[PDB]
Amino acid sequence: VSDVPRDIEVVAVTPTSALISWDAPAVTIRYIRLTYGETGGNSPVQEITLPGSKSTYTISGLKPGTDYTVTLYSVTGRGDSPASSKPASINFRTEI
Amino acid sequence: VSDVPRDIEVVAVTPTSALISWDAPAVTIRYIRLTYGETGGNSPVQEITLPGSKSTYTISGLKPGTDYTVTLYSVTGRGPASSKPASINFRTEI
Repeated sequence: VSDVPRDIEVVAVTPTSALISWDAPAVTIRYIRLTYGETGGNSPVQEITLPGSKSTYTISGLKPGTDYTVTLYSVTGRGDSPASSKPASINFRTEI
Repeated sequence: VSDVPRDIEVVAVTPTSALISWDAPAVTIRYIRLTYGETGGNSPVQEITLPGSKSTYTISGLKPGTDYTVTLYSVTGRGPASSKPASINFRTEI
């Protein structure tokens, strides 16, 4: 059960960015769906689809001293409505 | 579920410490059990029990440029019941 990206980690952080990392699950994935936004912020979450082979991503264009939630989904299916894993997320704050 | 600590966060990190934060669950709890250790490792894993009302904790005495895992779970009741754990991984600065 559950083959979401594994060990999501906040590797490093700056006032405007964050290096996030993870290990791909056991099942083959077509791509990683990554979303992020201010924690508890009633504003549109930024989403980014990455090559399933990626194990890192640097989020940029963020506000300093801000709390953000990053969420990853493994997309294993094909089509415009592909099969997806349950969500996996972590929170962090950018430097001031 | 409703007993699990909310939005566990790595607020700030240094070469040997990390400020961890989270929101208290909506339900009444007695303690917060926080365990941390090097991610994937044979190094000892230390556990601390915190008052259920504490919402932050600073882990110190860590090694620079190292991957650590922190798991949190709440304890409710007398003598008790535990929530499923929640965790996050971070790396200390180099």
